[PDB]
Amino acid sequence: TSDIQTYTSINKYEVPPAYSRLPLTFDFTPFNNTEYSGLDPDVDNHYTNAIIQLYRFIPEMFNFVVGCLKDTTLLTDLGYLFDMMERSHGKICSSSNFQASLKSLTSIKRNMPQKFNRFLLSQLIKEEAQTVNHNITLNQCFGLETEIRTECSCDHYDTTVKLLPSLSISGINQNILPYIEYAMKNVTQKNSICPTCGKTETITQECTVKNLPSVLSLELSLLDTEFSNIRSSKNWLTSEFYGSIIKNKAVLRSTASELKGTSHIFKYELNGYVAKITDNNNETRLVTYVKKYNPKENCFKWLMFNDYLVVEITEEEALKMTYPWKTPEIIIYCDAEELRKPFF
Ligand SMILES: [Zn+2]
Repeated sequence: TSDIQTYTSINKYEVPPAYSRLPLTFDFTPFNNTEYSGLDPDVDNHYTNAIIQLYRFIPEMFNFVVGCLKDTTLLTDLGYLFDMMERSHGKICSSSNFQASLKSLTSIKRNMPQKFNRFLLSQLIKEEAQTVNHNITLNQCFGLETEIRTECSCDHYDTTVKLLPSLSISGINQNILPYIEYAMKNVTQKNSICPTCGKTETITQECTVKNLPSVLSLELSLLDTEFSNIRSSKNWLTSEFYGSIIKNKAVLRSTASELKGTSHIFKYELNGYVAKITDNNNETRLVTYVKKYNPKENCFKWLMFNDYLVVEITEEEALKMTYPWKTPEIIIYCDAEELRKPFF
């Protein structure tokens, strides 16, 4: 017999109590002894709660969103929500209102967490645009400047530059750094019909991310076979790394000095991630790992959120990818200095 907040087991195949499917939702205090609020799972699309928690713990993000309340829209709803979650004392909060706003805009399936992540960021960034203020903060925080050049025979496929708020990660050909590097610079081929010519042709496209934004939001979009190689790789989920734009390419390394012939080096730290838990029943759910700075003790602590259960955990557990019941879904890296700023 174990307390529900027990978050390890001996055998890697047994889902520990803290990760289990919690009772339907009335006291939740036995599930949470922290000062951080969990979310009521009795809402539509309750898997979005894991992603709401994730963003709630990005300082640049929290602070900007709650700041808007001092100026209707699911930005401001997210504002009210974040604010309730901070000042509530670990008391449960509801994403009810936020869910409503989302709906108005008319089992965890493959890609749905990633799809919701892209939608949410894009939607927040667009609303941020709707203020005649400027009012760029989210755009500049998450914005990946992505250039697509096309080698083609017909001279049409004009180069495009779009600002994307997240980076989609697919397989390469071990740790996470080369995956991110590949997503930020790659050359691919595909069959295509030219919108201008109508010619069908194999085109070659070079996709280049131009900048290293202060928040990198990663959507893992891998095959389950690729996930099996991730679990076998110890230390796949790198906790911190250094990046630089070197010769029009993003280069990412574990240490700063591995970065050569570049004049500006940026440090990133893992802030949090959302993971899918798969039960023995094959029942499925999202949890959230986050890292929060305690500037008095000059250290970070790691928290795991499972709906309304919240438990402080070791960094070892927080970075462990080897559990067959665990799959990373969405990962956030954050400028190391930003990560230490206070939540207002
Ligand atoms: Zn053409």
